[PDB]
Amino acid sequence: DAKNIKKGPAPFYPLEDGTAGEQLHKAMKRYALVPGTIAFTDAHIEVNITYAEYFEMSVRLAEAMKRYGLNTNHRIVVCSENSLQFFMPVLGALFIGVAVAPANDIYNERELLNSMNISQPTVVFVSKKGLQKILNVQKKLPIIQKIIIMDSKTDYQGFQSMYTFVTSHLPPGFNEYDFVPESFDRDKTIALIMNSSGSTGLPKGVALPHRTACVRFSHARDPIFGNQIIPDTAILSVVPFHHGFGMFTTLGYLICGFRVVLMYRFEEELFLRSLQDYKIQSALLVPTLFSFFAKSTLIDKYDLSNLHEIASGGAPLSKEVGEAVAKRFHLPGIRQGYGLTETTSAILITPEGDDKPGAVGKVVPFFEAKVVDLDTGKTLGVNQRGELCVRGPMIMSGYVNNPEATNALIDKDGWLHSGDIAYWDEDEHFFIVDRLKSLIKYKGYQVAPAELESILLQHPNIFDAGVAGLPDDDAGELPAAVVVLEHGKTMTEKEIVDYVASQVTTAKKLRGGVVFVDEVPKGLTGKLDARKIREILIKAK
Repeated sequence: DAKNIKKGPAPFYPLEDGTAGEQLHKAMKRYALVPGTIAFTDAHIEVNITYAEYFEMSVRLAEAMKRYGLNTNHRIVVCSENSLQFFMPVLGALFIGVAVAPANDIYNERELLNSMNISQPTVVFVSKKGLQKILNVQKKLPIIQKIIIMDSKTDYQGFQSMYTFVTSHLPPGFNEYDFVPESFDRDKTIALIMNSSGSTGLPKGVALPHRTACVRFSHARDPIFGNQIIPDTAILSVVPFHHGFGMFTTLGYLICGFRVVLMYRFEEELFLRSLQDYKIQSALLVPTLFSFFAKSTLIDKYDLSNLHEIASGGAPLSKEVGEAVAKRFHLPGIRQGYGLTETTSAILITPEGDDKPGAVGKVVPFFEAKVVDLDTGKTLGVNQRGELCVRGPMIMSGYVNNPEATNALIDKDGWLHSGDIAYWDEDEHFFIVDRLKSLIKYKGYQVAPAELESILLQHPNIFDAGVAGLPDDDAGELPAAVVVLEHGKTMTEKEIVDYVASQVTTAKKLRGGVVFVDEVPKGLTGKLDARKIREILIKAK
């Protein structure tokens, strides 16, 4: 008891049998048979593509890859900005159990190399604007046998398109509607290899088995935790396909037969006009697009009467920004949640209606969550703050070729340890403790760490900084920082302290001093890791 474990309710829609490829194949085939059902719409070029087109090409890419030689022992990379084509090789691979590692058109060569060094792909699908970078990475990773151009019909600079590639390898009388996807073990066959960003150091490869997608397809249909399947539902999605939010909303939308309208370059008017003209029900935004829309004054120009929901997925939002965005859009609130790459998608989610101010949401079906004491690891009770831990069928199988990082994160009982601080209240709402609102407190007077961090990031020789409060006794807290120097530059602690003092009131002085590090510790979300910053400076002095 262990009435202190917060458990998700029963799913509205049971977990269905099959691989992710099989459930996607089955749903999309039914939508393919209704002419004119729109799967994806490109807001920039205004072209629609139907489920019939989308199913037939994905089916053909699956068989073409199968005949080329790929099976559950291979991985592909899809390297492209959001596009009408992005999900064709993705769906094709899932149909035959080939693992997919997404990457973006505009990631630098260094980022692509490390990502694809982890995923080690036999075949790369790339858009025209990513070709040169994939070529340059290929000469450094010779497991890359074949490059296929996504946004072309003819061959392109000697390389095959998806359309000519399919034609080289399909059997003579191939029938898209007789194809059957590979059956295989959903628990161990890897569906996605997602990149991590995440904590400190190099991005890791998060391996996600087909099961996580299949569980997510239950969430997508849920009237409480996902989207109610009404006909002519359209989503305006402005989030990258190659992070969890965009990858797994989209796969779920395809299961549901929805129209997915895409924007890959954000523009204010195009966004608002697309909400209006496409009669969008739900919009997906990256967190800093929420702050953008808190400032927009054009929203009242548009007829947004069909708009029911703006969502941020796994990213928590401050109460201030969310309320402001809800108010600008005349919504009762916004849909928030908390998830990690390592959880596939959001595992805490705002329940429909059941929103509470400042809450991030509630535990999703199939999941349980707890908070634990940061010293004993013992499960805490109501309204007590500890580390958030979660357990469920959407947790990754692990990091690709790094069981050390895996076992350090997931315990012997399957609890993932988030590194983030949370509590739950009496109604089972969760709250994520935001580092930015934890004020440092010096003889009465409080300072936001991000204020000082901003002062420090201003200096030409300071590359990165993390500010937290050093416990003192005399004092309460002394503001103190870990500082990452810019390559080449030399600074002393007294130099940095003198610089801050010359920019802040005397209460906000950096009396705790400075500890030079190589990197500011970050959590799995990418936000600064205050607890570890504090540890570093305690150990130092």
